[PDB]
Amino acid sequence: ASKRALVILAKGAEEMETVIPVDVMRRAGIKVTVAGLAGKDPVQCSRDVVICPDASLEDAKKEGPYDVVVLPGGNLGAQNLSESAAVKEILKEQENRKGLIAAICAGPTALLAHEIGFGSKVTTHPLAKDKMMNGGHYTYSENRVEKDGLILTSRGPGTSFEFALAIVEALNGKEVAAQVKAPLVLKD
Amino acid sequence: ASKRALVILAKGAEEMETVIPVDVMRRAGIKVTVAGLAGKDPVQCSRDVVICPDASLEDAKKEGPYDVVVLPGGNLGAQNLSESAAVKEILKEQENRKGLIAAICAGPTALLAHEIGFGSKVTTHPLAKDKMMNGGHYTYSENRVEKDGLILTSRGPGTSFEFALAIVEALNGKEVAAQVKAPLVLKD
Repeated sequence: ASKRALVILAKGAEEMETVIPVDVMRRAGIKVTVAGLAGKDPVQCSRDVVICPDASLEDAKKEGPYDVVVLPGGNLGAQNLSESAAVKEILKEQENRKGLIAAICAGPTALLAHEIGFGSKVTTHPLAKDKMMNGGHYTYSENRVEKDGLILTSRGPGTSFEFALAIVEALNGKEVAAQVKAPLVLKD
Repeated sequence: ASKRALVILAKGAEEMETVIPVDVMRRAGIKVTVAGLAGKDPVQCSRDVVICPDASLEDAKKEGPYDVVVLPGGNLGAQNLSESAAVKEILKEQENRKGLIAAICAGPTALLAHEIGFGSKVTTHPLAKDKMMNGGHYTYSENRVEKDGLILTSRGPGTSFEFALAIVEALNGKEVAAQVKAPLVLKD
């Protein structure tokens, strides 16, 4: 009866955008797998924080399905996600089964690369707008968190808490999100 | 001409409270050392995120001095900090040379254990108030970030960004803090 989340962690990911959702989601009782794109080895994030993944993406792929697939940002991390065929397969499968896909900051640009969710309203970091909108395949929003159908996006490191709580609310409901939020000492 | 920060990372630390200041401080151009209390080996944080430190605390101690010493929270992490004699020595030395000491959430309780900064105004997580105030050695504040002399404290994971930016402002000035803040997409 336990919901499952997959967080895909590539070299150059924004480490704040990785840790905050993982932590919050685990506070909500979600089983999170931090899966390394290139293998089980430690991953050097954008600001040189080094994180050990829980599993390789190859192994984690075999223990699906997941109720949410989470794509952190960071410019080089998103580029590594956008180039990976394994990511493409994971995302395409998640879309077909109508599971949730969540991406923050530069992360949403991997959706474009992999032709995921065309027609949806999305947001990105302001600096990633032009790239996400190449071709006019999505509609852009400036909301800090945006959710259209099964596609949940958010704008940057400073929206990381709102993004994570939106995942909790989608998976476990508003009451659980409100319970996990109170001890965090968020402003609004 | 480069400012230096020491972040002390113990088993059970709040990983969000660790990564957010490290990342922000490095965006501000500060040289940060993430030093592991028990050695160079990877550290299992409170929500099972595993971080590789930059150095052991023993090695990092020898490459001082630091313009700020940073104590993350998490209940078990703060307890490990409060029990460590190496922490006591580092903190006592930082106080004597009038350098900045920054602690968030449960972290401030290590100050009490090590008899650091008595008489100062401090804040903690609400759940750590009674412990911090045993003896009446400090004055309590409910401000989200509190700074009294060389002691900077903050309340919880959701104040992590304000706490980090206050460190930047103290070390590098208000203009640098404002420049690092804008790309983060914080609300206020």
